[PDB]
Amino acid sequence: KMSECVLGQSKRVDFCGKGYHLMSFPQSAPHGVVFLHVTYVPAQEKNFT
Amino acid sequence: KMSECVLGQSKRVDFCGKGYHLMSFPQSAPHGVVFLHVTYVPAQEKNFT
Ligand SMILES: *[C@@H]1O[C@H](CO)[C@@H](O[C@@H]2O[C@H](CO)[C@@H](O)[C@H](O)[C@H]2NC(C)=O)[C@H](O)[C@H]1NC(C)=O
Ligand SMILES: *[C@@H]1O[C@H](CO)[C@@H](O[C@@H]2O[C@H](CO)[C@@H](O)[C@H](O)[C@H]2NC(C)=O)[C@H](O)[C@H]1NC(C)=O
Repeated sequence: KMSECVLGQSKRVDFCGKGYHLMSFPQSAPHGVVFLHVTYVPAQEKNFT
Repeated sequence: KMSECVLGQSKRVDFCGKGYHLMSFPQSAPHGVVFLHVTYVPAQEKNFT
């Protein structure tokens, strides 16, 4: 995830958060790592022919 | 990796070597496999407005 979510933009569904992946920022934790996933989510659909 | 690095071109970051993946060639090793990763690396940048 560090390489594919933070050092690039992924197309893998659900791999880098929910929505269309834009970017990620790492944060450190005591024995691990926390990823902040930024995604694009569409809203307010309308009907068309 | 045999499927995704050798039988195709991957966009996965750092999965098929360092740089932009072009192609890979397998070699047999005793009890293992060796991947020769061919990558594209840019060089000699200039700055512009
Ligand atoms: C697009 O049109 C359809 C109907 O063709 C709308 O469907 C409605 O759906 C609600 C539930 O969400 C039902 O209670 C209504 O009875 C439906 N209407 C009809 C006329 O069947 C749908 O809501 C429309 N989509 C948008 C985004 O407005
Ligand atoms: C593009 O311009 C930037 C400055 O805007 C260059 O960075 C400077 O590089 C010199 C030489 O290494 C350093 O002494 C300066 O401290 C740098 N400035 C800053 C603000 O970091 C950069 O090297 C230029 N790129 C190229 C290819 O020439």
